[PDB]
This record gives sequence, C-alpha cells and structure tokens, in this order.
Amino acid sequence: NSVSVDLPGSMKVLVSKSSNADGKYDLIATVDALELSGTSDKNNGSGVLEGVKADASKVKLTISDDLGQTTLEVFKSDGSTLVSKKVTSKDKSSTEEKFNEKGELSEKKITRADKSSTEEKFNEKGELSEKKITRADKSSTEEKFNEKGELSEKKITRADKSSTEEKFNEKGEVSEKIITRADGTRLEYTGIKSDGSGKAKEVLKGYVLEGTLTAEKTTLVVKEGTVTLSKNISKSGEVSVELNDTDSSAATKKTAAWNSGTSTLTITVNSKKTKDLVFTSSNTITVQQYDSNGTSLEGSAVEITKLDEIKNALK
Repeated sequence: NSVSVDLPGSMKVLVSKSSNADGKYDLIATVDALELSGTSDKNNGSGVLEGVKADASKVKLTISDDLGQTTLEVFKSDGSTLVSKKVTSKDKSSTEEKFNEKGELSEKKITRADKSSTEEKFNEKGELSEKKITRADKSSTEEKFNEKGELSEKKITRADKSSTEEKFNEKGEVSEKIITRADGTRLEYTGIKSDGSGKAKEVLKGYVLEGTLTAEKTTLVVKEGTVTLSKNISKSGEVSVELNDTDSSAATKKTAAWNSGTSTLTITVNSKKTKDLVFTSSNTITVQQYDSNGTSLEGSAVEITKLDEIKNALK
C-alpha cells in the first residue's frame, strides 16, 4: 500500500499509494530510529514529516517539492531552538550544523559532491576556534586558534597520509613539531628553542629512539658499553648513520663505515667485518652477521623489533 522513494541524504520516504487523508497522501520515514510522519497534496514523496523524541525534542524533515533537497532539523521541545540541522542536495552536497544550548551555531561542515569539505567550530563567544579544509584527494589543512584569535596549532596532511603538525608559542615561534611519514613512523620535536634546536624522539615500530634537533640535522643516539650509534636525519629526511667506540684496544674496538647507496652500516672489529645494519626504506633496521672470517654474510638478516636488539648488535 506504500511506495518507497529515495531522498537526498541517504533517506527514504514511504508514500501511501492511496489518497487519504482528503485529498492527501500519507508520508512516513525513519530517521535515527525515530518514525516521522506527515501528509502532502503530492504523491512523489515531497512534504513535511515530523516526529517527537522521548525527551520531547522535535524532529522535522522537509523534502522539497521536486525532491532536490532535504532538510532535517532537530529542535528543543519549543520547536524553535535548534540542536542540529542537515541540508542535503540531490548532487550529494550537504551542510551539517550543530548548535549550543542557546541555539547558536557551534559547528558547521560543508561537504561538496566530490567529498571535499570545510569544517568550522565556534566557541561560546561565537568566535572561530578550529577550521579544517579537506581536499578531494584527502589532503587537508587544519588550524586551531586560542582566545586571542591567534594560531595555536596547524596540521598539514598530504595525500600519502604523511603530515607536519606544529604548535606555536605566544611569540609565534614553533615550539613543537611532529613529522609523520608515509610509513606511519614519526619524528617528534619538543622544547624547540629560538634557534631551531630541541629534543628529538623517533617513534618506530616496536621502539623509540631519542636524541637532538639542530638546524643542521636530527641525531638519534643509542649507547651500549663504549659504543655510540648515531642515526642522522637531514632536513629532507635522508638518513645516514655513524658509529664511534672510545675503546682503544685494537682487539675489541668497533669501527663502522656507511654506504649511502645501500643504506647499510658495516661494523668491523679486529680487521674482520662482523655485522651489517641495514636502515630500510620503511624505517626499520635489520642485522646480519658475517661468518667467522669476516668476508661474507651468513644466515639471513633479522628485522629488529625491540630496542634491546639494537644494543645487542653494538656489543
């Protein structure tokens, strides 16, 4: 006895096949598990449907006469103070708004047919506190403002999901910076000074390396016994690795050489190559031992999953 009509905003309205009331067609729709009902002079699915929540909140669905737009409003029990409002066009465009307890705009998101969007949030004072722009390629920019209307944080996300997030101090200097790589690992810079120096932490799969930031380079350090392994990262993300041992015994002292073509550090002790450490394109480390004569690698390389395995390699 009904006919189901598809509407903008993933909604559906059932229209009585038969005219009655009058003269009129009956309309019913379910939105968020609440049934709305109305009547119309048309039988195409257009009209106004209303419902009332258990807490007396009023819900109103307005479907335009040519079905080109739906408007879904939620009000307080007075039927006038807004809680939310979603307008959706036939072309899948939409505007979704939320309101504070006074009925004033607190959030607004505008989405285009290509799924790009802008979202703004407003504070109790009606002032912009956050703004996010998302492009069709899923890259985005996000800004957050403090109570002086000043930029407090900014995050730039690329289409490959890598990103740079900055926080700013009251002087407008970058005080913290997080670089997220396309592989998911991160460089976290904290306590950034006026000269661009600070503390550095690299967050890898299974462990964190710690070190420093300067304007010249990031350097992460692992110490074991008299040996120090230094992982340098240039501004452009190029990794190079060095090793120093303060041991002065020709018998036990470690030395190492870096091959930037292979991203491999080769350790030597007592004129025999002992290990290769490979720093891979996915920001992992593998280790493999040379046979006891020091001229060929044996077994298979092992992918390091905890910090202690790096330290064991440096013994």
